[PDB]
Amino acid sequence: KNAEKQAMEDNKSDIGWGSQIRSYVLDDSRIKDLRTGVETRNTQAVLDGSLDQFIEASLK
RNA sequence: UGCCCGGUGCCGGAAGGUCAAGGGGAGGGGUGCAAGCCCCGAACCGAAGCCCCGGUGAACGGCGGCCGUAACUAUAACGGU
Ligand SMILES: [Mg+2]
Ligand SMILES: [Mg+2]
Ligand SMILES: [Mg+2]
Ligand SMILES: [Mg+2]
Ligand SMILES: [Mg+2]
Ligand SMILES: [Mg+2]
Ligand SMILES: [Mg+2]
Ligand SMILES: [Mg+2]
Ligand SMILES: [Mg+2]
Ligand SMILES: [Mg+2]
Ligand SMILES: [Mg+2]
Ligand SMILES: [Mg+2]
Ligand SMILES: [Mg+2]
Ligand SMILES: [Mg+2]
Ligand SMILES: [Mg+2]
Ligand SMILES: [Mg+2]
Ligand SMILES: [Mg+2]
Ligand SMILES: [Mg+2]
Ligand SMILES: [Mg+2]
Ligand SMILES: [Mg+2]
Ligand SMILES: [Mg+2]
Repeated sequence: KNAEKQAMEDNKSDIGWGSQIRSYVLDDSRIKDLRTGVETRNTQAVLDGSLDQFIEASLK
């Protein structure tokens, strides 16, 4: 079980520079999902929970 | 060649507590007609030892447990008890 866990951990990104999926450039009000990829402009509405947008389009 | 002198040992301590014989003799008893004779007997004085106060490990010896915590993981330098 631990062996399968370490397989996950070492295959689990790094939370680092250039390892990412979103911009919250709140200095020009975008939140971009670089993967499908959409561009909502109503930023502090995403933090409210409008994730449906990205999710529904990211399930392709 | 570390840390622990609380227990044991040894060392030191004219205080204090306890402490035997002995000293003392408040008081009581037996007997005698009596002087007397004889027997218990409190306070208090009275050593070492022990208690008590310290020291001492190349003296006898003894040198822990639980819980949480770091780059998604393991561990825990760190903390709590
Ligand atoms: Mg607001
Ligand atoms: Mg000792
Ligand atoms: Mg000792
Ligand atoms: Mg000590
Ligand atoms: Mg012994
Ligand atoms: Mg002595
Ligand atoms: Mg004195
Ligand atoms: Mg004395
Ligand atoms: Mg006497
Ligand atoms: Mg006497
Ligand atoms: Mg006498
Ligand atoms: Mg008398
Ligand atoms: Mg009589
Ligand atoms: Mg008489
Ligand atoms: Mg003495
Ligand atoms: Mg030693
Ligand atoms: Mg020595
Ligand atoms: Mg011992
Ligand atoms: Mg020894
Ligand atoms: Mg952790
Ligand atoms: Mg973690």
